[PDB]
Amino acid sequence: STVEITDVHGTVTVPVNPKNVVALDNRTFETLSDWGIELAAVPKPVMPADSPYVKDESVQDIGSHGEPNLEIIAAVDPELVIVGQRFARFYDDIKKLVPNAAVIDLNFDVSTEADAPGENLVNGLKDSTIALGQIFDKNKEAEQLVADFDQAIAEAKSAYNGTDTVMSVVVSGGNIGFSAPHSGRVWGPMYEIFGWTPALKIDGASSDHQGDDVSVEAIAQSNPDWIFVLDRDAAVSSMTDAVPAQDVIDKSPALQKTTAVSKGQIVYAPKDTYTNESIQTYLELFEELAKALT
Ligand SMILES: O=C(N[C@@H](CO)C(=O)O)c1cccc(O)c1O
Ligand SMILES: O=C(N[C@@H](CO)C(=O)O)c1cccc(O)c1O
Ligand SMILES: [Cl-]
Ligand SMILES: [Cl-]
Ligand SMILES: [Fe+3]
Repeated sequence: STVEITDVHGTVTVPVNPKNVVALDNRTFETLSDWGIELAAVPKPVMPADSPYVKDESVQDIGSHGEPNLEIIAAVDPELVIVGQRFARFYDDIKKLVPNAAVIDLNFDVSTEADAPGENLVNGLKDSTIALGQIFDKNKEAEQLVADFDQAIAEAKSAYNGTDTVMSVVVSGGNIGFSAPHSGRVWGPMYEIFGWTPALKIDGASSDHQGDDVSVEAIAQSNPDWIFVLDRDAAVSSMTDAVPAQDVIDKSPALQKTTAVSKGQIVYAPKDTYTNESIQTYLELFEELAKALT
């Protein structure tokens, strides 16, 4: 049997329980692994080191997103390619390489070009989960994930008091970058989901994966009630000299006098978030936000 899968580009016929799947979407690897889906190839350098697919010698390695070996996709001859986040720019190239595969694009827009990044994130993760449940005959598991996600969102919304200000940062290489409202990496769309009041707004905000450049003193002058921290380098397997984000924040002099540090109102996203921006990661993050903000 087959199913008609609608993505941002159109609708494509996908075999149910397809063969020789290539998966390229950081947001859905953990779902596929939890469901026991066999994969033919994945881009191992962009994935969490602990992923079972990374550790499996029988899963071929497409390589990094900067320098991929897309020819392996043709050699695998897949029935399905799952494109997402870091491989979105290769969607047209992949369709040309494997014109007989169903190629689905599960990248949704959380960039500065999105007018609704919060809804794109929430509906995008739900849509990706539902589509994969249809393709892999995991509809009950997909429904449960979506229901758990909706409930986690509701609890984290209820926990936020509506007045505390929020500073969101990406720590990389010892630097504290700004994750701007709306478009900031990981945290940006969450401002829209939860209605967080920003501690700081800057000109020229972007989606820079390292955050936008801001001085520590500018962050400190905004005196946030909360600092929410993405540890970029902790998630990346090839970054072996990494300084944990907790150490960077704890020893940043200008931040010490902020209300956030003074009250211990700092939340760190899970270690693998940067390479695993998935429902499963956000169930953990939203549970921790709900506990902290209450
Ligand atoms: O090496 C990475 N990026 C380099 C190119 O932007 C860098 O110099 O940081 C890198 C690795 C895994 C995953 C990433 O999103 C990533 O940006
Ligand atoms: O395309 C990506 N990175 C390249 C362009 O900025 C790069 O040069 O690393 C890319 C896409 C989504 C998410 C990322 O962290 C990422 O590094
Ligand atoms: Cl089709
Ligand atoms: Cl901003
Ligand atoms: Fe990146």
